Parts: sequence; C-alpha cells; structure tokens
Amino acid sequence: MIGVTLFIALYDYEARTEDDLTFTKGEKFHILNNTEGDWWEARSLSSGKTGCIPSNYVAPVDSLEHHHHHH
Repeated sequence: MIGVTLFIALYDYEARTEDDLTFTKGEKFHILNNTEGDWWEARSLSSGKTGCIPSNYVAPVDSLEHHHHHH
C-alpha cells in the first residue's frame, strides 16, 4: 500500500515483557507508534498480533530491495 512503509525483521526476538512481540527474521511489520524511540509498537503481518519490537531489529523493506529505473 502506497504511503505505508513495510518493515522486515533482521533478527529473531523473544518477547521480554507482556506487551512485546515475538518474531523471526524475515517477519513483516507495519509500525503503529514510534514514540518510545528504542521500542516501537507494531502489528505483525504474519500473526496479526500487535506489540512492541526493538526499533534496531527492523529495517524498511525498500531499503534492502534492488532498484532499477525502468518499470
């Protein structure tokens, strides 16, 4: 969806609190709230669950894709 940034997990993460998400590397996310800074609220596109993730464990998918001019 245009205007919505897709994120991908670069590492596995086991939930450390009741509000954390557990996820595996490659998992896709939408970010819902980034105000905590080091922790972001996200919704997992794999499980449909919502919770906190470490902000440094994910990256925008568009940052990691190969781009070519002609489309």
